[PDB]
Amino acid sequence: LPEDPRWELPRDRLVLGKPLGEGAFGQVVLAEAIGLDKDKPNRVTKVAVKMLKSDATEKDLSDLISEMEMMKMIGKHKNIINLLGACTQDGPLYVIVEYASKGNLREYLQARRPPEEQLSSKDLVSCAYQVARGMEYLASKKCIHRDLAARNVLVTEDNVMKIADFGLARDIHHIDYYKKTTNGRLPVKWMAPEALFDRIYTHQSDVWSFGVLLWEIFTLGGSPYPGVPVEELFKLLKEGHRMDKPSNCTNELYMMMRDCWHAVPSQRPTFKQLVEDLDRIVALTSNQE
Ligand SMILES: CCN1CCN(c2ccc(C(=O)Nc3[nH]nc4cc(-c5cccc(OC)c5)ccc34)cc2)CC1
Repeated sequence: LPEDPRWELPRDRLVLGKPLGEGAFGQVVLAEAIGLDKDKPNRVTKVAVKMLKSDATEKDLSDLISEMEMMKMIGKHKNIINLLGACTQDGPLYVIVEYASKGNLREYLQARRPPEEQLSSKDLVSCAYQVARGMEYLASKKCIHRDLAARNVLVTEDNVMKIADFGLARDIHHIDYYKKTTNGRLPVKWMAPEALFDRIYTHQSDVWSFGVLLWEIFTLGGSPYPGVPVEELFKLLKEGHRMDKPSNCTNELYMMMRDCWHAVPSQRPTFKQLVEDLDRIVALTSNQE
């Protein structure tokens, strides 16, 4: 691998630890990095580190490299998982990124269902706002996520939402529609119809996904279309079926979901608009329940 002084960290500055993400994101571990920022060489920073597996092919390597290079191009934002460094010389590839100590957004929501303090209505809307901001940023940098979902949003120690796994151009025609997530759910249930049927991925189809994620948030981690298999989902979408309004969700926010699921992609809102709408809604939403 060619060295890149912008990002290189000597690998003896890294203390490796336990796995993260239950394999969903490949081999990612928690680590401690000494002197990440060279201004404070004596501080340690908890970071996430992604690396190849033992039984890994040549393209597994090129993919990890592409992922890293992509993250370099995209630049930094508060509501995405940022690149922090790399170990590329004299050993196996390490990609060093921000650590989100509270796991993914689906888990985090579920753990705060009534029987871990319950979330206020304002908290929930604020969660939506942060995810829209990260996506607004990524879209502005010409990045299409293709798998936006609460499982790919990570939460920091300070309850900041970060979009994860935006760096890989995953093998588009090559996707297993029947393959389930780590949780046992079907990723097709987040996909816009034109992405699912015509394999056309855009910022507009990411917005569809965001509507489903919105529905995840206000159901506190609910599973979309529970019990519905792939073939039946296809039929549902061909018919123009839409998920019902969650309880404890305003008509305004349900209308937002429905707009994100506009049958005509050009008519869906942009992440720019969603951020603006969500920003106003936050300021009017009570945190007293
Ligand atoms: C109450 C019980 N809780 C306790 C906390 N716990 C968890 C669970 C999971 C995490 C976690 O995965 N954190 C992560 N932070 N940053 C992360 C980056 C990637 C990542 C992804 C793609 C590409 C990449 O590099 C190129 C990296 C992955 C995972 C990451 C933390 C706490 C759950 C249960």
